[PDB]
Amino acid sequence: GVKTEQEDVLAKELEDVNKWGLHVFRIAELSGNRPLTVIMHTIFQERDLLKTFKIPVDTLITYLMTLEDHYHADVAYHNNIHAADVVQSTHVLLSTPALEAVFTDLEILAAIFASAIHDVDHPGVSNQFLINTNSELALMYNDSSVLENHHLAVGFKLLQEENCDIFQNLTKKQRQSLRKMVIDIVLATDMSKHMNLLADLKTMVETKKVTSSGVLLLDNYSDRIQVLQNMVHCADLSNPTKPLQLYRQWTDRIMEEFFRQGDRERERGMEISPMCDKHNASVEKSQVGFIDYIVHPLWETWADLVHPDAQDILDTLEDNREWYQSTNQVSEFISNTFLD
Ligand SMILES: COc1ccc(Cc2ccc(NC(N)=O)cc2)c(F)c1-c1cccc([N+](=O)[O-])c1
Ligand SMILES: [Mg+2]
Ligand SMILES: [Zn+2]
Repeated sequence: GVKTEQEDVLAKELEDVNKWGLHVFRIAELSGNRPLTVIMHTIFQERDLLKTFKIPVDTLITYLMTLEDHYHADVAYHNNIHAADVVQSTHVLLSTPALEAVFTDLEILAAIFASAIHDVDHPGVSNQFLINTNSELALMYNDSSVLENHHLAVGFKLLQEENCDIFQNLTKKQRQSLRKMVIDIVLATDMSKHMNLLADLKTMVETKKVTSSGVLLLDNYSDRIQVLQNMVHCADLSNPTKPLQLYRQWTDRIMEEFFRQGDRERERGMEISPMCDKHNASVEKSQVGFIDYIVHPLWETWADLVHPDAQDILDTLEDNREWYQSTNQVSEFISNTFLD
């Protein structure tokens, strides 16, 4: 029962698991490309989720590895590292002072689990791409939140593989509640629901009410689920709020994925999607537009909801924005992607 040097170096990096700016990419390298499994495992022990839900450890490790295995190793952005990142970011948002003792363990389990399965089996192309190209996934889900429905379905389906049912001991009451919450969360990661998600969050802020000493007050399922929906969505759009070296790597990875889709559209003789033309693109103008028009409005509203816990995160966002600034198709990307 004595760790290797590599297991120890990994163990020391995982001491940053509660910190914004976790070196997530190095955890990927140190675990043998198992960032989702070790981060999920660490977070479950930390939060004591194995004892509360009577999840066998062997079953939990088998599920996490199976789930991770269905993330595509050949996709540059929407892979197990992005999965691990969203999970860990959500875990840090969950721990914020203003939300101390607000959420139940089941709710916590839903948010974390949902973050884990939220992009599983992503082919690295968009919903609209899948729809126009007439893919099976599009036909399967009647052109509605195609990828997002597929992520949920695969995530839940993998519970049935050998020794993978990590919810085998929950009651039906818990399982139905977990399921509905997990579905509501993952479906709300459809980017085209962003303005509707932002509108609700704004309303929640304008009318916000607080309990004894600082803590937020959520009185009904709707308000409770809307915060969790926005929490994971914030985690999904968190790259620009991280330290720059991390942010820069995600930008590289997303653009490679985007150009690869553009390459496939051009091959086919299709109209190339906004920001997917490698010969005609400004990464730098895009990201400034990304922050000004989508990322900053979201995270400012989140910062207002949980004031003042997110100021450092929001400072980092503003700093990174100024860095990129000092370096039409952007408009079209934002309209097509974040509007319904
Ligand atoms: C660091 O850069 C990003 C990080 C995450 C997302 C969220 C996202 C992910 C996948 C899709 N997938 C689709 N549509 O297929 C859509 C949105 C982004 F969008 C960008 C990004 C990239 C280029 C231009 C713009 N911009 O102009 O705002 C934003
Ligand atoms: Mg998604
Ligand atoms: Zn995602």
